[PDB]
Amino acid sequence: MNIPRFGVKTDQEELLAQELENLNKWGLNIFCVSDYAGGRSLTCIMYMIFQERDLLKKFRIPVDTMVTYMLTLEDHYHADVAYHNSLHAADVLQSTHVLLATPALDAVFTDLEILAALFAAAIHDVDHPGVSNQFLINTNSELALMYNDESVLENHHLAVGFKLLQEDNCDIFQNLSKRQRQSLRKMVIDMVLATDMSKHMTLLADLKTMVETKKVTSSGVLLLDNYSDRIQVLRNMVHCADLSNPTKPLELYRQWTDRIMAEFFQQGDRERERGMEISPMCDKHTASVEKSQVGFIDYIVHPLWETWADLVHPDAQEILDTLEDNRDWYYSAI
Ligand SMILES: O=C(O)c1ccc(-c2cc3cccnc3c(-c3cccc([N+](=O)[O-])c3)n2)cc1
Ligand SMILES: [Mg+2]
Ligand SMILES: [Zn+2]
Repeated sequence: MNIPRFGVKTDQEELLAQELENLNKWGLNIFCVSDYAGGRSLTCIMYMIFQERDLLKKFRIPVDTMVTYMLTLEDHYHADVAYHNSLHAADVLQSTHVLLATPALDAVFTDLEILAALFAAAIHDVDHPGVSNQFLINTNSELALMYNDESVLENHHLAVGFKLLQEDNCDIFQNLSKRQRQSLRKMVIDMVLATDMSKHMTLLADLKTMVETKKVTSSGVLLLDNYSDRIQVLRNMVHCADLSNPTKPLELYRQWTDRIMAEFFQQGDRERERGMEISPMCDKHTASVEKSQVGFIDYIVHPLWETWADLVHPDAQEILDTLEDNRDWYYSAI
């Protein structure tokens, strides 16, 4: 097969090249990347991030195998879902790619731990049906039964992400050793399960505790001596990336917000149709986009990021400021 310059076919290679100069920046505009990448934002951004970090050479990942898996992974995100489609995956991946390069964590993680984190981010919402875990539980769906109503979607994302490695020429980990494959899998399972919003409060509580006894070197670089601390940082890193929409430039944040509300509202219309209790913020007849974001930032997003900023101080001060600015805008927009 053919491997394009930026991993995917494009009729606007120059505009795409232009946007990709921001690959390692929080400011990257994934929406434009998607437009130029013909909708293959995940395959493109992932291809570029792996080249950027020299991961193909580092783990002896055949390039055609990488692109085949990525195309397959992206193909398994639902285009008919407003928010949880491949664009969200590409964004969380790209965001994680940036957070991994934070000064406070320089030289902290191995290439394998880095590989695991990016893979986790890329597959964290694959095959998402566009409805919450509770909806699946309330409808007695096959998935909820399969996973005992516990982290239903998250368990499914993991099962799919790993299963797709078995389609023709899709095993990107074929050349890793057995111990590396098992370590990677353990870390990935840990990170994706941590994206289940019902674990948010506990996660944040444990993160604050960790920040309390935070260890640093002379340069100000975090000191993570044991696996426990490294994976805890990685769990929270992916979680933050998953909830980074409010920390991005207002122009992008607003687009992300319209997508999530559209997905929520459709779940609500369906719950109404089936005579089900309408989930929080899913009733378009009463829910407010602006009101919801202010609350979301006030009680979920700002507390999380404020703690993250604390952990890698002062690396995320700018991100925090933007979040507060966006909070101000939505509040005044009410
Ligand atoms: O169960 C899940 O897997 C899940 C649930 C909610 C969100 C989510 C994403 C947002 C992205 C951008 C702005 N808002 C998002 C919100 C959200 C929007 C308004 C209010 C709240 N909230 O928690 O109050 C949350 N929720 C993602 C995943
Ligand atoms: Mg999810
Ligand atoms: Zn997500």
